[PDB]
Amino acid sequence: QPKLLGALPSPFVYRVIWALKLKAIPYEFIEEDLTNKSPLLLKYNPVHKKIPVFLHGDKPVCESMIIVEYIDEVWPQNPLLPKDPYERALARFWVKFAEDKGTAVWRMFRSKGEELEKTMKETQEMLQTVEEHGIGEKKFFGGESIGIADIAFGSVVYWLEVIEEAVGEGAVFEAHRFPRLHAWIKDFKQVPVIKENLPERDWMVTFFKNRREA
Amino acid sequence: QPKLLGALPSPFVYRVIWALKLKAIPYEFIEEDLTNKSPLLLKYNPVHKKIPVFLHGDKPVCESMIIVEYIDEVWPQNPLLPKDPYERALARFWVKFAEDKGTAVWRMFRSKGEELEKTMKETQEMLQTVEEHGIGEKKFFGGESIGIADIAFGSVVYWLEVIEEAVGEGAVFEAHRFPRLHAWIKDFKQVPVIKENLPERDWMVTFFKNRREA
Ligand SMILES: N[C@@H](CCC(=O)N[C@@H](CS)C(=O)NCC(=O)O)C(=O)O
Ligand SMILES: N[C@@H](CCC(=O)N[C@@H](CS)C(=O)NCC(=O)O)C(=O)O
Repeated sequence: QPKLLGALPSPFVYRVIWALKLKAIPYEFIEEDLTNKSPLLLKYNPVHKKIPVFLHGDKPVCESMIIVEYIDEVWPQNPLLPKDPYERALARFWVKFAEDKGTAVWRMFRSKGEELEKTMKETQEMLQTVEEHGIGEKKFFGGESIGIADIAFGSVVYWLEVIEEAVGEGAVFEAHRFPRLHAWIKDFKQVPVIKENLPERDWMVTFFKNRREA
Repeated sequence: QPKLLGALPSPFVYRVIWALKLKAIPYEFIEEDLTNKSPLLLKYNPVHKKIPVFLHGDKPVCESMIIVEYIDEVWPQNPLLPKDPYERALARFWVKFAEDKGTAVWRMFRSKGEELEKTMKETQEMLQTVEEHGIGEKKFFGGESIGIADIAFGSVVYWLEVIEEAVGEGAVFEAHRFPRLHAWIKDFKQVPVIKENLPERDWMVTFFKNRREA
């Protein structure tokens, strides 16, 4: 049975959890303490020593969207990728976008003064971009159903909502400024399997709140 | 006939050129001046407004390794990806690695003091990592033949060799310190189609040299 090494609040782990849950693939979750990384983690992710690590058979697969693509080839049911190659490239483009531009959300969490200033601005340009170019008339990035880009961005934007509250004056992701994006994240959290596997906002705010004060 | 928008010295364009050449796919190269970006570029890459842009039919495909994956699905001859899904994830892992860690090479080019200091150190840890974990006993990342990770890293490391000379005291990518990597880049440049489509080092050194002084 496949193994997922990770830890609860990680956006990168929930990407993998969602893909596993969406495909109703059975797995064992291996709780990892990063201040005390198990020998398993150090053996199977020697390059980055990060989680998630996905252990299928004895082979390890490491970066989270890499794992989602792996999971998707090996377990084709409930496709996270379109069949057309242009649509597939489009889906990958927005995953890549989420990974690169989404780093602003995570710098935000640790930023303070003018540094916090800039990442909030950068976070805002990311959203403006997606809001105008990213999500078409279709309900999800993936069409009528959740795709890899929904996974990738869904973790960026939901964690952003929470990181915002944890920082305080976060006038960043405002629903009336970015209505199409808020409609999309609202629908994404509304999907039964995402709904069932979605960390409760309040708990996370406090968690990242008490984490930021330190 | 497919269109490739780009400009000569760009590592990201040569990724696409190599994939096109390796598959003997015919295309038109559209020279782009980035200080004066054509309306075509602004229309088909509104999100980043960067090159390369690959125009197949009327559809644009934008980030360079995204384009290589597109080219590879649409033109399956001379496969750049393995058939096994684990090997495929492995190949993607090292592409992703090249893209993330390779940014050190490109910060180097613009760095000066302690800033240059750090990126040279970071560049060195990237190489140490690949040198020990990246390339197995097999000749290429892709096995007996060039794969996507060879493409991705091949552009990082060759441009690094050149950027090194352009900066001066670059004691970074030393052949005796990283012999397995030097064997690999040596073999990569030795491949007939890469050899034929490889910017001449001397010209590029000067180009990046005169570019750095400014
Ligand atoms: N898989 C993620 C990276 C995941 C990641 O960065 N995880 C952190 C915590 S969420 C970690 O495991 N270790 C952080 C460290 O030790 O530097 C990706 O797509 O790049
Ligand atoms: N496709 C590349 C990015 C290519 C890129 O950054 N190109 C630069 C020059 S090599 C550009 O077109 N524009 C730079 C700018 O205008 O900011 C990728 O894989 O991210």
